[PDB]
Amino acid sequence: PPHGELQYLGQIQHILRCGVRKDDRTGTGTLSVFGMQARYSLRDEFPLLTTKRVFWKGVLEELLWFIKGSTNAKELSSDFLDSLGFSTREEGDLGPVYGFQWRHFGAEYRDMESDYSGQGVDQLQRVIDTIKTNPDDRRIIMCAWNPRDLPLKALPPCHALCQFYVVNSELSCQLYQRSGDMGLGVPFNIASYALLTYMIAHITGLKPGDFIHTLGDAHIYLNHIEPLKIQLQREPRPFPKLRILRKVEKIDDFKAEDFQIEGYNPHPTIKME
Amino acid sequence: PPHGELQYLGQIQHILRCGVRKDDRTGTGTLSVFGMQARYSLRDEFPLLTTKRVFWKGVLEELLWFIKGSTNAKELSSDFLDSLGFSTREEGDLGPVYGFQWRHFGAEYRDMESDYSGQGVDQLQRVIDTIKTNPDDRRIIMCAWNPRDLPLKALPPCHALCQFYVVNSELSCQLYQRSGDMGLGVPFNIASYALLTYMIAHITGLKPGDFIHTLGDAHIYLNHIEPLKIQLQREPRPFPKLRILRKVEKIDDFKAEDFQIEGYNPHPTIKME
Repeated sequence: PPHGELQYLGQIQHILRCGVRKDDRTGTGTLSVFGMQARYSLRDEFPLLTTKRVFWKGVLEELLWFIKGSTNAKELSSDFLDSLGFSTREEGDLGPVYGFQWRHFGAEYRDMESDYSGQGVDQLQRVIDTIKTNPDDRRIIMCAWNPRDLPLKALPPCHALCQFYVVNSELSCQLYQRSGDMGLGVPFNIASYALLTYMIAHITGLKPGDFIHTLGDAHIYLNHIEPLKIQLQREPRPFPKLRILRKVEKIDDFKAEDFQIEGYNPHPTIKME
Repeated sequence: PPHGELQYLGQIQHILRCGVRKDDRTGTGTLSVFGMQARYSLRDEFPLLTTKRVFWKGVLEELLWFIKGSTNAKELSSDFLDSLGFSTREEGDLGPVYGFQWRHFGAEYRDMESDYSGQGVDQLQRVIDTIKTNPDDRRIIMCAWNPRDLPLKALPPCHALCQFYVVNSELSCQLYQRSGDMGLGVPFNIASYALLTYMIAHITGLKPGDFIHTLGDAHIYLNHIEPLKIQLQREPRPFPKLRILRKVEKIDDFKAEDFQIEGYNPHPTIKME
């Protein structure tokens, strides 16, 4: 069949030709198209894009930090409007944001060192438990918020929702994001949610199926246009494979050493602002 | 261009050929495909499907009842697991469900006659106010839940989310539904959300743009297969137009008499179980 990366490349070309000028939050310019979708097979391959080298180590590390439900920024290695707090900012305490919503949804916060077991909804364990109790369920949904929106009394809408789906012993995932930065964020997020799907499939005894990526405001930042035009002239190479190196029981038991990318052979890194 | 209804027809054909057998909640069989998307222009036309006659009066009446935030079933004209309550069931009091979430999101309920002004989040007025204060916003999102899931302490996931989008004086809408009954529900919901978009555009001084319809579990009930095969042999006729008959100021001021479908020329009704 056609290489899955051709979808990404085709969407890039479509925004370049048919996108309309639209400003983002900071009043920076984009070309924008509303509503897009692409399907990447996860069967016997892994959609780490090859037309530029994607920062796989960052993908994997950040996903593990999310799964941990961590609110300590230092734990990551070592859009600055997310502001609040004096000495708390200093410590690297980010407040009740990111994976704190995946694992402790709606739990009253204390500090990043506080022990939140059993506080709030564990959206991720909920999804895994449902896959096990009722694989046919059409409600296998987890949501994630932008920290910026998180007054949260406000009933703020999600930034992204992942719906999982099970048929014939295969697990599929659809990510809906309200906006997608096509040049920087989108290649990263394809790897990240395809990884999440691989991890969930592993622990629930299923095979990965498809990753479907859906966007609302799919945009290209104006200064990404020239690099993206160049990237478009490159020919995708066969996707690599992802290997899980031992049998893992619980989602919290994965560590970066359990994962191996094989046959990854990308074009060179492109630096985008 | 190709008639927009060809997308619907093409999705129907794809589920017939490539859908996999999957059971729904009641253990009734479907053919199912996970992840689909279609774009219907709302510019100078209205996507009331023509390959069977769609119940336009029902579409319009139900949408108005939702916009009213009504929990009185009698107010509609005159999946029975949504159960709870003795004399409350009798009165036609449905509890805090449907448009009660659009207009009074998270408000503690009393009874269907109770006066809830200013209680809970008004998701619909929120969306309209944002279109007016910041048309560029990527957070113009309203959500809707299946009444069945609404313990609601449970932080249950939405059944559907609508994201709105504004560029060049045009309002677009993307509906993401976690599951879509392609034979019965989907033609109805295309009309319903395209109508909602028309109404919102009218009051915010914008022109309708696109309606994008995205699904998670897109399915065909087994007993809809023969009628759908027949419907597929029919040639779409040009979409009709929708006319708003007077200038309307507030979303709550629309009534069924303000709307007129023109040039609607469908194939005959198909009865589907």
